[PDB]
This record gives sequence, structure tokens and C-alpha cells, in this order.
Amino acid sequence: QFYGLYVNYRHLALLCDVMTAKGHLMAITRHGINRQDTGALMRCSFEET
DNA sequence: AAAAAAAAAAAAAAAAAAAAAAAAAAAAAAAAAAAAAAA
Repeated sequence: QFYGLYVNYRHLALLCDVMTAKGHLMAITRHGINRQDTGALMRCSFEET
């Protein structure tokens, strides 16, 4: 809202629920995505293959 | 005319900034165990 851009609430609440799903702060880095419980090929496709 | 030493050609060889997590070392209070004084 500083730049006057409007994004719908669902697309923001989905991200806010993705980060707070595990009970702590799951950042969107290589330290939060690669520390999840997903598959090996999914995690190696992003960073630190 | 046959045998040996030095020079030159051919072939193999080795020489940038940011940010987060983990490891480490000095410190520091706490707690359990051992030695000494007194009743």
C-alpha cells in the first residue's frame, strides 16, 4: 500500500500460512525450504543440489 | 673400410558483497565430593 498496489487477500494469506505452518519461522531461503520434509528432487531443484 | 663421439630432429610431459549456520575458546556461576576444625 506504500506504492498503491493492490493484491488480493487470499494470495497473501496463503504465503503467511505457508511460513507459519511448521510452528516456527520457515523463511524462503535455502535454510527454510531445504529444511522441510519434502522430497529430495524437489529440494535439489531449488538450491544446493 | 669399420667403429666411436657430438650435434640436431622426434616424442612424451607437466605447468565481490551479504547473510546465516556451525565450530571454538575464554569465562563463569553452580553443584557435588573431599579435607579440616571443633565440640
